[PDB]
Amino acid sequence: ALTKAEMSEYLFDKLGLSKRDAKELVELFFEEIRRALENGEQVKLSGFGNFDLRDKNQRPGRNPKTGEDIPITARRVVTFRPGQKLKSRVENASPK
DNA sequence: CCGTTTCGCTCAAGTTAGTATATTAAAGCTGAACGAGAAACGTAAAATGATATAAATATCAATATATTAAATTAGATTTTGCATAAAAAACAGACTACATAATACTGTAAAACACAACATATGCAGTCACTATGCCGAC
Repeated sequence: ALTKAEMSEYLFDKLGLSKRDAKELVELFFEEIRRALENGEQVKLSGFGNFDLRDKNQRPGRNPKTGEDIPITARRVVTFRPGQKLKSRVENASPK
């Protein structure tokens, strides 16, 4: 699974950047995104998708195991709407 | 109310009162002509907002249980900063050998011009005409 380690190694042998700046950019990359989502700002990444923020209202829930109905408290979760460009590059994919 | 004469003013020509600099040396000011990189603009193309509805898929609480990416070490090793020193090649420090200019000295033709008797065209020496109104005389 693609992770920080692999991403840093990529920019290393690709852009020719030191492992220091590379490992730092990968962190600041996702960091800046979270700082925009926590503030309430939308993240529109062209050719990749969008990170929306929808405020859900308290709706009825329960205990999947037993079956005790427990109301799910309202909260602001983050969503991800994959663009049409990325989708087309994942349509004929194959789990590996 | 008006006119006439004195007085406040400025122009014009004498009679006095006051202060004193030139080159070096090195800048400093400012009108005008000279020479690139980065971002705001803009038309055009690509991705996305627009739009809605029954059916399909994701939304998620509360907890047991197998799975796994990956920071956290912890020991292994290429990688990296830094000289040390000798084999090997560069290159002044010598020197005779060799071909080459500045110079030493003899050998010979000829440039460059005074000196002197003639030869004679040409400029200078001496006099009259060419070319056209003065001066003098009348109108």
